[PDB]
Amino acid sequence: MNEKSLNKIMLIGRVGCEPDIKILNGGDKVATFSLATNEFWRDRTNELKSKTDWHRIVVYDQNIVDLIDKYLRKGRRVYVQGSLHTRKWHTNDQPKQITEIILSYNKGDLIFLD
Amino acid sequence: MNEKSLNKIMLIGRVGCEPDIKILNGGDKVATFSLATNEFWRDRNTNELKSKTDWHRIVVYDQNIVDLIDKYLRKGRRVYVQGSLHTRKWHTSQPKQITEIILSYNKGDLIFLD
Amino acid sequence: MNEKSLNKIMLIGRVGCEPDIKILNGGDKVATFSLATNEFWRDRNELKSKTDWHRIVVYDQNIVDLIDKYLRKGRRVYVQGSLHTRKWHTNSQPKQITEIILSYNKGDLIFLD
Amino acid sequence: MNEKSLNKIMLIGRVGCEPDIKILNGGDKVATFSLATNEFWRDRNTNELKSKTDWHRIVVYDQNIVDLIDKYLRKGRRVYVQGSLHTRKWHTNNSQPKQITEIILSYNKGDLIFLD
DNA sequence: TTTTTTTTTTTTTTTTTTTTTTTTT
DNA sequence: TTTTTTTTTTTTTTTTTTTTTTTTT
Repeated sequence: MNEKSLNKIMLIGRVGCEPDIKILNGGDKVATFSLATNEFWRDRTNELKSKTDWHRIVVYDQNIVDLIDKYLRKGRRVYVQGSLHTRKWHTNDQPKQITEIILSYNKGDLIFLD
Repeated sequence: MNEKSLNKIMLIGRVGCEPDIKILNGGDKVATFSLATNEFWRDRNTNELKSKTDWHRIVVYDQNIVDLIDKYLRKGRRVYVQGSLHTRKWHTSQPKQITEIILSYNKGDLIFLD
Repeated sequence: MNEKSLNKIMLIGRVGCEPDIKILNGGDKVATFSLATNEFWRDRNELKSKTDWHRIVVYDQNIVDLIDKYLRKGRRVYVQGSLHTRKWHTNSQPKQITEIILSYNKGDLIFLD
Repeated sequence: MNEKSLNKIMLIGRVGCEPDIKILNGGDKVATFSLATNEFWRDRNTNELKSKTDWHRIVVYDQNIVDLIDKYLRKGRRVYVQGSLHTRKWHTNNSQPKQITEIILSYNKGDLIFLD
């Protein structure tokens, strides 16, 4: 028991790659894709800077995996909502981190936009 | 690199450290601190209770919120934070990647809780 | 069948009244309370401020259980659900109520002190 | 004079009408439109598939967003909208005050994204 | 959104075995 | 966040009701 917390990330952008669908030992499927969003802003100069961010989306929700399998293609615009989680991993010699947006059973959402 | 996108993360969790307030050239301030959230869930296969605690790096460039943080935010306090999620590359070769929750002017929000 | 949509409201504020718990036919419970949020601004006057009172209706059984046990008038909470409006009829007339609904699986409640 | 609170509502749905743009004293603009969203779910006792459509009144005071709406927003477009949720009383115009509930997009607090 | 690059938090009970290369107006 | 007060939209994925009041740079 830790204290209750909120951890919610909402994104709207474009799919950068063709989603990968893996099957877990047991049948359960997982889907994986990359989503681009952008910002733009003037420097503190008025010169005019831009930034694209690539978010790794990992989907465990079986119904949404299916929808991604059937319909989701590189270049599609989607809304994605989940939780933001970082994991370490080692490779036989410090650990590397990745950060992933996770869509679990009954907690995530995906809406096809375009 | 220009289509309008959405990038919004919202967290409620516990401050892990005394905030660091830095003063930049010309006097704008920037605050950073680490925020812990946790999830708790039942494994898919076994039904065992599981948890995981994530530590989020928060970076505040909003001057009104940096001031509030300077005055009021201590190790151990509970807060709501809202911002945008961005990853930046830094060295040093062997490039390194860090993921940060950024609060800029008029996009982010911080509320003091418990 | 309609097109997929998004309807999500998040609130942090104070509970205005003692939550009401009712039992529906067949044993499901429903909980109901009122939550105050505030806004502050200057009237481009003022020095201006506004309290809004949101009706929260909770159908999620685990959350109703927590509310029954723990939620009291005056408590600060985070509430998240979806915004829905409802007409009803009296007299002789058609009124409208706005409610924030927390369904099975879709809403969340966090006690903040 | 009041504790800090959060009031954030986010919607993706369809514009129901041609937006209405009004110009106020001194030239600030305000735009108004109705946005439809829907839910679909299985009834609890019955398992019967049910649906409900909600029409949200959106009132936009941010001038950059009012501009984009004037230029671009038409009946039938899909949009993302983010604002705060606010109820107010009016009359009536002789008797009995009436509540109306509105999603307000203030300057720098709200957001609007064209979808489809 | 720096010129940076997290070491730590709390307690009104509930989801790999991995490690994104690329997108749009 | 007016001086107002929805009547309509799309198809790519919550009862049987109807809030009276709350808090603190």
